[PDB]
Amino acid sequence: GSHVVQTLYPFSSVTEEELNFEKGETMEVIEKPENDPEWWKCKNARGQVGLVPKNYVVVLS
Repeated sequence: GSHVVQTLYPFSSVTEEELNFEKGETMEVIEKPENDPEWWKCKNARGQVGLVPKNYVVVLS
């Protein structure tokens, strides 16, 4: 149904196409690493969605 993502470590991003928000709960990633680059992006309650480092999270679908 809906592919979703979850976080474990409130780690910060670096790349310019990323987003720096206090991660803690679950988010939904639209960009997958199967067709798109190794980076993914999900929307936060911040109104902005950047590229979140999977190395600092765990997907939850």
